[PDB]
Amino acid sequence: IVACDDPDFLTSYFAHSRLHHLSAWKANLKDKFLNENIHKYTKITDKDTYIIFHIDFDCFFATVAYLCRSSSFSACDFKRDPIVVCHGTKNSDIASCNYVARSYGIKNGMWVSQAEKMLPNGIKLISLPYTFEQFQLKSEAFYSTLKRLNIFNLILPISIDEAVCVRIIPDNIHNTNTLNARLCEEIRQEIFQGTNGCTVSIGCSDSLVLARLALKMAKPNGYNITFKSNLSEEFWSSFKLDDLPGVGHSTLSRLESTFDSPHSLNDLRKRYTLDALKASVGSKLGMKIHLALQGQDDEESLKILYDPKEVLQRKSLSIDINWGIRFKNITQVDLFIERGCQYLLEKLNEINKTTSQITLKLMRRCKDAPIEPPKYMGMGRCDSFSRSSRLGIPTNEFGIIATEMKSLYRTLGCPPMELRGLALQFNKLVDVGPDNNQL
DNA sequence: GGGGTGTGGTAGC
DNA sequence: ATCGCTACCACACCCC
Ligand SMILES: [Mg+2]
Ligand SMILES: [N+]
Repeated sequence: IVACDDPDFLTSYFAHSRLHHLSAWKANLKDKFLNENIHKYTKITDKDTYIIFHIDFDCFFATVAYLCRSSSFSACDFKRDPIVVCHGTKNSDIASCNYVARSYGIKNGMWVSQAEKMLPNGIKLISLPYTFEQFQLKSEAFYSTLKRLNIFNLILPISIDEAVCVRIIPDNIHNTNTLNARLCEEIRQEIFQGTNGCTVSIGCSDSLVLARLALKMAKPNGYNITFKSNLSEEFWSSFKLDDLPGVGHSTLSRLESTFDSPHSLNDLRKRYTLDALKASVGSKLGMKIHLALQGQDDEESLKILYDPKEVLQRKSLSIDINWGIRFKNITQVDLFIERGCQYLLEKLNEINKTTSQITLKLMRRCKDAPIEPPKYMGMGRCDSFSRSSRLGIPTNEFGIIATEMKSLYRTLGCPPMELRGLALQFNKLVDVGPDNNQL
């Protein structure tokens, strides 16, 4: 065990945090896309009629953790047993579960304790450990396979296990469902072979949003082709409201109240007016949902096809540590902030940039919340606080940045013992050019 | 028209 | 035990 005041805490937490892995993996995939395309210009123009293939592993962590399980899980059966991937036993997140487990109602993000309560007596939950390096290896096979197929004009990384693949269709070619289904089965089989046993599902359509919905329809271990001209009540009746891209629990609640608790996209589709939509959830999100309910992408979503080099360019840099934060005095808080800045400046130097504005955010124990929350080392119920500084001259100097960060902390007046989480951000990044002569 | 701030929601497993 | 990250958009509200 390494406590938050140990010099090794950042390294050990990040080594264990699957959420840190997700964001870090997505950041390298973006960087890699940019480097592989420094001189290629493989982007989508208005001249292009395109097909979107949205590809995603099925229960990625659970699958890979199963396939690479240790000897003590040899007789474990991925098709018959309910499997979760998780660190602990009680208030530990279920990062991923297999479709057996989901058939009992278990869902990603549940705590293990919760999921156990849903099995019938005699059914035992299998808990596999994370296999992070293997998660990465299987992801590499994924993207390598996607490129080797030579069937896509643009391959966009969404995550470690997810990509949006664009195929341009010449006007002198008449695309058919049968060609599409066959591409889908090629991709599925090749990736199965290439990952030594992982399965992906695929949504295939003439919009991002439709391909996203098709993909959830395809799961598990299948594919679905639904083009705009195929839309139907049966399609929209298949989806819950937060199946819409951009609709999370909070948008959901607003939508449910405004619209009499729709229970499907078909329900919502028949009940809404764009203007009451905008009123309920906001103008831009409201227009995005309205567009989506026609199978259509909005302008914001289209940018990634039109100028992917720009969309995928990293614009800010930060760390968030809201677990294991237990400091007894301000000297230990200041040292942790210094370690944090050191870590960020390393990342910032890899990408050869400076920062001109930084932010510190913190979580503070709510006055009525227990000192030790239900989740071991959790942040629990907190109030958040944030404050930022413009630096003026962009910099990568530890002295300037760490000093300002610590000052930003003092500004927020959170007693060390009340502190439960910290975020350190470089919000505005500045390129470093060969000319550094300034007076 | 331009700018700024802090806060909040979402996405991946 | 247990590892509740991180980038980005949007918004509400403030200024000249
Ligand atoms: Mg959603
Ligand atoms: N999963």
